[PDB]
Amino acid sequence: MFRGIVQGRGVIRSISKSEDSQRHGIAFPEGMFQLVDVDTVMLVNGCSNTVVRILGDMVYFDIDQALGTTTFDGLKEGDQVNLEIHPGLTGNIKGTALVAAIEENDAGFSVLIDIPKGLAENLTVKDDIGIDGISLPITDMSDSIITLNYSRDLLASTNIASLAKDVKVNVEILN
Ligand SMILES: Cc1cc2nc3c(=O)[nH]c(=O)nc-3n(C[C@H](O)[C@H](O)[C@H](O)CO)c2cc1C
Repeated sequence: MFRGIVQGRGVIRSISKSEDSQRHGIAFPEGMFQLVDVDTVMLVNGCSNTVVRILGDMVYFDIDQALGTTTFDGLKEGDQVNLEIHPGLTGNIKGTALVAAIEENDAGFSVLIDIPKGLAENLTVKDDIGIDGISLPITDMSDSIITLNYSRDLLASTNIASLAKDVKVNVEILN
């Protein structure tokens, strides 16, 4: 099982799209490409993907089975991704959700996400949830909008700098 603790972030460098899937070539951060190889199953934005090819710090994943309930087909070259290598999150993304709002501040970012009933209707505060590979506790909830707090230090190792109103994220429902 995964911790939902992002070890570092990669940058999508290449994306070859074909009729069935898309081959994403992700440039990994120093130290992470040495910990994986072909057949390695890891978490990219919290989604279980299998390394299909690797050369230096360029890691490739064929993204297909996940294309329909994930955010991958909407990412482009240059985008940052959260990365986690195995040793809680299973890596099976339930679906996609949008950032309803986001309030930055000294401490960190209070991000509001509108969770559709299609993903889960039985959410309670204090529960954990995975957003793009980051496991966080639901600090607050009102109907379908949940509130999660992001520590500012995350900007150094995660993709969170891309969160804005209406930005789509991978959601994994826990427990
Ligand atoms: C071991 C394992 C490997 C997987 N590899 C891929 C993959 O290479 N490409 C993909 O699109 N989906 C893959 N999936 C499915 C995806 O990670 C995710 O769980 C769901 O597709 C989200 O709807 C994999 C799932 C597991 C359990």
